[PDB]
Amino acid sequence: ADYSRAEALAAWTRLSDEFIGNCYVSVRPRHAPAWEVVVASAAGSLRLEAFKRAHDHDFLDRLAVAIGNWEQKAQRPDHEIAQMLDQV
Amino acid sequence: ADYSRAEALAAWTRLSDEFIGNCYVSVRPRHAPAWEVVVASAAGSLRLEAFKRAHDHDFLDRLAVAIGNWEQKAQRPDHEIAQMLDQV
Repeated sequence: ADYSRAEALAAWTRLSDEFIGNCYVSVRPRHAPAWEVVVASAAGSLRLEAFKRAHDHDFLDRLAVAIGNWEQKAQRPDHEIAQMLDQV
Repeated sequence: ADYSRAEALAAWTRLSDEFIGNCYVSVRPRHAPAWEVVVASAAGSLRLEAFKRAHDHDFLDRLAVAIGNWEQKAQRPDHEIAQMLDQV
C-alpha cells in the first residue's frame, strides 16, 4: 500500500482541517465516503486519512487541485503549487 | 456551445452566491477564469455566468457534483440531487 502522494500532499499543505474538509466535500465522487465517515475513521492525522481515501477512490488529482486553489487564494507561491501538483 | 445544462443548474440550486463561489474555487481548472473574474464579468445572474464558464471549460459536471454534495448536507432530498445530476 503506497500512499507516497497522499503523504506528500498532507505534508505540503498549509490549509486548516476546516478548509481541507470543505475541499473534500466539494470534490468527493459518490463512490467515496462522505467527510463524516472519513473523520470517524481517522486515527491520527485527519488530512492524511482524507488524502488516502482520495487516492483509493481515484480523485486525489482533483483534491490536490482544490487544495492548490485555496492555497493560491492565500498567496502560496505559484512555483510551490506547481511543485505539489507535479508530485501529487 | 449549448448552455442549457448551465441554465438548468442555475434554475435548480438553492445555495447562496458565496457558497457557489467556494465550490467554484475548489473545482476550477487552471484554464478557467478565477471566481473574481467571473464576478466582474457577470452582467446578469452570477450563478449562470459561473456555470456557463464551467461548461466552456469542461468542468460543469464537477461543479454540479460539488453543489449537489453541499445540497445533500443541507438535506436537499436525494432524488432532487439525482434529478439535477441526470439533467446537468
